[PDB]
Amino acid sequence: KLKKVLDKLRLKRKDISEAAETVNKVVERLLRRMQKRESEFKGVEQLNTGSYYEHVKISAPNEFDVMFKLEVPRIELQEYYETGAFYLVKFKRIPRGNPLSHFLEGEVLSATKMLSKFRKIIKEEVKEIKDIDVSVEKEKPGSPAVTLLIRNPEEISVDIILALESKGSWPISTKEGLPIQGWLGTKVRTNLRREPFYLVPKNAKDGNSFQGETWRLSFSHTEKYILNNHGIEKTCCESSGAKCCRKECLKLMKYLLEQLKKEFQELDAFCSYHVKTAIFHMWTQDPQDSQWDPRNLSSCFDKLLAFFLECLRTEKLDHYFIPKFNLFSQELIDRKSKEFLSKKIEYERNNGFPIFDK
Amino acid sequence: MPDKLKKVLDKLRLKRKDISEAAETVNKVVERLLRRMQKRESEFKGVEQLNTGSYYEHVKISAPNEFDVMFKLEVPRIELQEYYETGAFYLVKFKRIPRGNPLSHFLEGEVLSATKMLSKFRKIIKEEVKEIKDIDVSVEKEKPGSPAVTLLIRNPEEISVDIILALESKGSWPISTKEGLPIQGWLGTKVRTNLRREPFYLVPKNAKDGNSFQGETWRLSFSHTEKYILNNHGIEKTCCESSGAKCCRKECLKLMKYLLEQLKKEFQELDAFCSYHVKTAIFHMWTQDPQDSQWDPRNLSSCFDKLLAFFLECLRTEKLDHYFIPKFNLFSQELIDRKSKEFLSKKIEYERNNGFPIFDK
DNA sequence: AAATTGCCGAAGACG
DNA sequence: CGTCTTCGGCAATT
DNA sequence: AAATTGCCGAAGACGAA
DNA sequence: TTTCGTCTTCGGCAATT
Ligand SMILES: [Zn+2]
Ligand SMILES: [Zn+2]
Repeated sequence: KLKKVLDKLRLKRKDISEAAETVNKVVERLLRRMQKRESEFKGVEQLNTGSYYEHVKISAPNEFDVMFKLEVPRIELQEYYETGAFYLVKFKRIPRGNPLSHFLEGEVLSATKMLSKFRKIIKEEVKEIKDIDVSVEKEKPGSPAVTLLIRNPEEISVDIILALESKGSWPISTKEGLPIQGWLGTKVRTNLRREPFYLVPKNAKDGNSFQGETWRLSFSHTEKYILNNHGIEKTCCESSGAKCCRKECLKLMKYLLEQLKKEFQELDAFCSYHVKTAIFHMWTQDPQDSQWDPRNLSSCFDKLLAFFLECLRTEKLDHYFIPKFNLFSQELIDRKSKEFLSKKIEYERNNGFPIFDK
Repeated sequence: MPDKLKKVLDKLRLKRKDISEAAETVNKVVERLLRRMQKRESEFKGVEQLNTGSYYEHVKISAPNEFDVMFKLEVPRIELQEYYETGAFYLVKFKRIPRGNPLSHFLEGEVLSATKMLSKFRKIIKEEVKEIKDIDVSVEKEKPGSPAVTLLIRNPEEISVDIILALESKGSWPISTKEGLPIQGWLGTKVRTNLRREPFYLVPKNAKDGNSFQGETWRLSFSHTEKYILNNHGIEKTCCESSGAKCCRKECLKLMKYLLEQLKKEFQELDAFCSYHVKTAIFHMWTQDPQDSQWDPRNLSSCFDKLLAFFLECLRTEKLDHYFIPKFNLFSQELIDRKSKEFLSKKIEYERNNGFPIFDK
């Protein structure tokens, strides 16, 4: 039953091959143009992130996320006051010249000014691409990305994400996040927290104070690693180990939310990251690979469903990396909307998931 | 018995006071030697340090009185030539220009002389040790088969420090290792692949039995990989971590090392055997029995017994494959006479059959 | 660049 | 069995 | 130095017993 | 049936030229 849904969601190699060929061509051209053109972004490097690169993209390979990350030495973060997720970026005392000086709006780094120049560079190179049908999508509120729309002829979206990279210890709001000690272990946690951290523009258009200078933490790199290294046993899903159903449960939950969001505008405020965050908590709660045996896919999916519903009921879904940041706060999603989603999930759960049959 | 093995482990356990005092002195001497070699105008200026062996693996028993340290020198653009299909032994040649590389005076042909390099390495170390006035330390006379310059420190307690000369190469490992490191069902394929992307090391064979190419033969060293495995030894990521379960893998290795050490002290016919034979055997046993549950501390006696049984079968069949170089038989007739292996079998059998009287000190 | 700095896991020491 | 402590390893940073 | 090279893990494609 | 084994391609990483 769920097995057939998973077969339907599984990507086809031909599609993957055709999509990746084009995406890689465009992205490499844009990355290299950025690295060579005289600008503040000369030093960008690429990190592929998101569902496709985590092997959990469903149905079609038509969405690609790519970070163009820029190391920014000697920064000092100022927490956007209550929120452990949002920050203003200031600079420690400079030796002989900050090359991001043109982007300073006060003492603070302007995400809006940096993004405008970044966007300008991408657009000017995209105009020169004559061998692929690609355009830059008009800027969207709340997005840290320059989005490309490719017609291959099939529609493919590529989010080029501007990120600042900082190699120091992670912000203190993350100190009690990443609770993987009983699952992936303390060596893994310590190693993950020695990798850099990333800030991307919040880019909200709400007109709130500091809107052009507010940055958001991103842990897409850590999430990617975890998805590829997700078992308590080192051999989980490897060629000399046992397959688990962890990723399959995530695919199913994303599909459920995707189908619901398709026909209910009441669910605009919900997104796949809510589901991803929920399953990370579930992987922490149930760390043993044997709790994710393929033979128990049905019960595993139901357990995840129950957990998500309880998050909705209690209006609490802690960010996995920033515990004090509630993705289900009233301020973020109205109490009315969570109740709506609960009802819908409860329906599908109690009626054999009809929405899975399109 | 369970009681005796527990008491033996208690006795073998190092004391923190002893550790602190030994490390303090060792660290001072090694740092001084490393900096001297890096600061001076010598062929060895780029050396970097890697601590290895039992102490740094947390399996040194009884006293913190033996320290191994590699001074590793990167050698870009070399070509290896396997010496007599041994798989463990190599001649080293240089690819090309600029021919203003160091080590040019170490060539005995197009072939890098281990003996010439080791002599200069030893000469530099000896000169600096002569200037050490705050610690009682001397350089031990060269020993056959050693890749190390050995220091003897009196702290006042005797401490030996092996300073090992190693060449570092960052390319893929020699082909003789291709089917070695059989950890795929235990530590896994990502771990194996990542470990085989670390550099490989060559150290002087430094034999003195007069064979051809004696001064130019190098042998592969996997001490860095072994150290990693010892600190990362569980099928579960949480093995022996603060939020995981303690296993008895290292404790079994301690017991077997102690057994061999005690037998070696009273029987000189066991001269051919060494702790590496024990280490190699247990790496195989960890591959054979990969589950952390197969190394539960409550089953210490049975775990030690299975390792003994496995070692005895290696002895009987005269075959103990190098864990990293499968075709290299540590228990071959050429390396260890048949009579010596039969003698050790009888002794281990006797100890096992009698509940380890030799452990009664 | 050398070498100080910060962190935290491993395992001995201590209620 | 828990919690404290010190040594070691790694790399960001000055 | 920027970018080719080489490896091999993850997982899709597919025939077999 | 479900699922090995085999073959395959795409991507991550870094040593190298
Ligand atoms: Zn798995
Ligand atoms: Zn363990």
